[PDB]
Amino acid sequence: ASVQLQNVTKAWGEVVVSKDINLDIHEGEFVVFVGPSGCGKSTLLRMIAGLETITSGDLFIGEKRMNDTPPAERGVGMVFQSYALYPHLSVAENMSFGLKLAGAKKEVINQRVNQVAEVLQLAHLLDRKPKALSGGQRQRVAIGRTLVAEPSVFLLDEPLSNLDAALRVQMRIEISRLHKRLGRTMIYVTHDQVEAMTLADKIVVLDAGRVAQVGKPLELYHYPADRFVAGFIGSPKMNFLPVKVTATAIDQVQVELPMPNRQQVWLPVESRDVQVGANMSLGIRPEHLLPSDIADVILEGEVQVVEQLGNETQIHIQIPSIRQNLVYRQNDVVLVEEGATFAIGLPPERCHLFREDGTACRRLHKEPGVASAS
Amino acid sequence: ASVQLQNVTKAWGEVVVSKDINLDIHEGEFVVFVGPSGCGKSTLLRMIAGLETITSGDLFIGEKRMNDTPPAERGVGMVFQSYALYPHLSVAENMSFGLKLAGAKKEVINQRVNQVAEVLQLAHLLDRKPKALSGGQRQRVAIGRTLVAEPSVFLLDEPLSNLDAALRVQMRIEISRLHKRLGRTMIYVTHDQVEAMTLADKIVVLDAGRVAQVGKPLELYHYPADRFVAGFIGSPKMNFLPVKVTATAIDQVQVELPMPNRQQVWLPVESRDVQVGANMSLGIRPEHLLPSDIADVILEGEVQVVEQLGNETQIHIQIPSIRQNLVYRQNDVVLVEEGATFAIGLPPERCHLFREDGTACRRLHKEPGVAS
Ligand SMILES: Nc1ncnc2c1ncn2[C@@H]1O[C@H](COP(=O)(O)OP(=O)(O)O)[C@@H](O)[C@H]1O
Ligand SMILES: Nc1ncnc2c1ncn2[C@@H]1O[C@H](COP(=O)(O)OP(=O)(O)O)[C@@H](O)[C@H]1O
Ligand SMILES: [Mg+2]
Ligand SMILES: [Mg+2]
Repeated sequence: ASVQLQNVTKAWGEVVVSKDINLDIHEGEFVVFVGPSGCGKSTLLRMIAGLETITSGDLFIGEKRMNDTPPAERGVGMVFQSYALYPHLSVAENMSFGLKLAGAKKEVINQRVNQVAEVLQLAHLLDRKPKALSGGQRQRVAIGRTLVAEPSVFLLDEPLSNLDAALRVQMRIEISRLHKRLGRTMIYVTHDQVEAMTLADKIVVLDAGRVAQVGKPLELYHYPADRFVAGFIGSPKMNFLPVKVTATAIDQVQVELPMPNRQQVWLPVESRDVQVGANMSLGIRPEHLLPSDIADVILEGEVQVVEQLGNETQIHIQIPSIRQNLVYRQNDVVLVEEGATFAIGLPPERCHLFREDGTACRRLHKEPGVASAS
Repeated sequence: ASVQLQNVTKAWGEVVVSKDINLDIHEGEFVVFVGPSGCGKSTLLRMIAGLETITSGDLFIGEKRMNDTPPAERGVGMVFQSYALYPHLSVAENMSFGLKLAGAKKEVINQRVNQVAEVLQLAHLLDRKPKALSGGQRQRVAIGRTLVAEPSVFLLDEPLSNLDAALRVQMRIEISRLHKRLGRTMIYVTHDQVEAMTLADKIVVLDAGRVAQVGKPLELYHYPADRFVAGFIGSPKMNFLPVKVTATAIDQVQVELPMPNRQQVWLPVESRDVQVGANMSLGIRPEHLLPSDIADVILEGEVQVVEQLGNETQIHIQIPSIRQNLVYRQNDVVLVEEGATFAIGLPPERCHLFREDGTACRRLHKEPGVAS
């Protein structure tokens, strides 16, 4: 139902957990806050819910400033970690609970419970106390509540945390579908980049309380704004090679690889604030390294680890030119033994470049799936 | 240090949490017990550790029957999501909860601790306290303490459960390396098939207390013994199409697709206990469906969902021929909009076939990475 944060800031004493954050969440939008451990995801949700105060800035749900408004009068529903049910209430009861304080026709009440039930996989245990173990089921009960009561805005704090990988996976699809049906605004929080990529219309990456970047999944993936975002989004982390810039041009930067071979390569990157001799970080995703049959900039090394996963093979390589190890991903099964000498290709159009301050030199290579000029 | 379970069974009253389980774990082997929620993973570890009794069958650690043996005299060390150290802190000081309290000399406690230091990536922090945050390394010292214990076998129950996805990922690599250095026996337990695939030399899949199957990751992946294993191993679940067998032969079975087109396809599968007219389940992994440029058995439908993940694209399709939706995985970015009509190819050599009882008709197509 439209949520806006304007220069919102949170301070506990003299520390700042949330620094001047500006976010514009539109109606029906599914937004995900992503970031490491204590980057401040929960604090944000809490400030939006009113379970925490906004030391500065304005919060705006719908069209009204909610800063000073009781949590129950904001039009938000929330679910988190390992939510606790009302022990005396049954699953069905612990599910129609919130939709009840909101006053609702039993027809609706039941309609929703049963719907949400046969989705979160619970219809068979509506009649039963929260001592339905499994915790993974109680958590599902916790979520259903918020789902059955359809708050104008959903605030879910790591809802899938207590589930098995298999369940966690099905739940995502379920939450996605759920979002397609009812088109309400939802702010979701995880520490798992995959959930983000999978659920969001818009992702907001948090780093130590600051907003590192905001944008569509593919935007964050093809064009991370800085090293932090670049190493946070991407199942197996992006590779980073320390390089030295040896030349610049318009819409093009040349750097030399740490290889005692010091091969120089031109990268179709921004070239803005970048001077010759500067030390930078070259970034290349494991999926984007090439088989090697494709010459032009080759890296050869010793296999340290080989992960056969059936659908793909992840190979860890030790490139003589400074340890690092380089992680490579090739599709399907690849037969290589540890200790073997493996080579791969470095594709310029696919590289990222970060200045010492960690900021990125905007990539000029057009990537599919992202609105681009031309 | 070699662990063997022979017809081990556990019963709580009249229920059976562990049913006649037979496992042969070799020296230095890294074994993972995988299964859903309460499939019985913890009970198994506990029986091996001696924190639970074996209602029947024999347990054998090394060469001796441990059934009736106190937990502390079995040569096992057990770790479970609960890393704790000492308030007096200090890496070197820690890692010796046992060594110091029992003399063991002052030259020995140093060699063990120093042998799990740089020999674990922790020598440059041996004299460092957990006051230097280090979260993932503080996991390595907790482990290190268990290690310096020199246990014959190593137990671990969902150790990565309390970590962020990012940490969870690095920890796996760490635990793998750790296993490469010291080559002790380790029995690991998860509910996450990915951790299994990534860590194990041998995986044992548990279903409601029974052992659904034992084998190398690729064995379980290319050749699941039954529908359960087939739908448990594989990031996005394997597709299942209800089919009707229309003909058999030696090392070959023909079935007809539920398509009102009822296209018939021969599958290089076992063909053992399988009669014409029988209803079966055709299994095909999302990664194994083909682009379509490759004709021969094509399925066309309406896109329901499209997941752009940067490294790959997962497309959910509605095939007219009976709902089901079919999940497809193509590498890199694929530009398709929901509602679009997309087609894919069905590769026979890659299909699985399950009898009504859920058992699999052994695939005959040779797959890479699996002996035989
Ligand atoms: N009431 C509080 N008082 C002091 N510090 C707090 C409080 N609540 C959270 N913090 C701190 O702010 C950070 C962010 O916590 P949140 O719990 O916001 O993090 P995340 O959801 O990203 O893990 C943590 O480092 C935490 O110690
Ligand atoms: N002390 C106990 N008393 C009765 N049943 C138990 C006990 N411990 C475990 N169980 C049963 O065994 C099953 C498996 O639990 P474990 O705790 O073995 O499972 P997992 O680690 O796979 O979640 C549960 O479904 C539960 O019913
Ligand atoms: Mg939190
Ligand atoms: Mg357990």
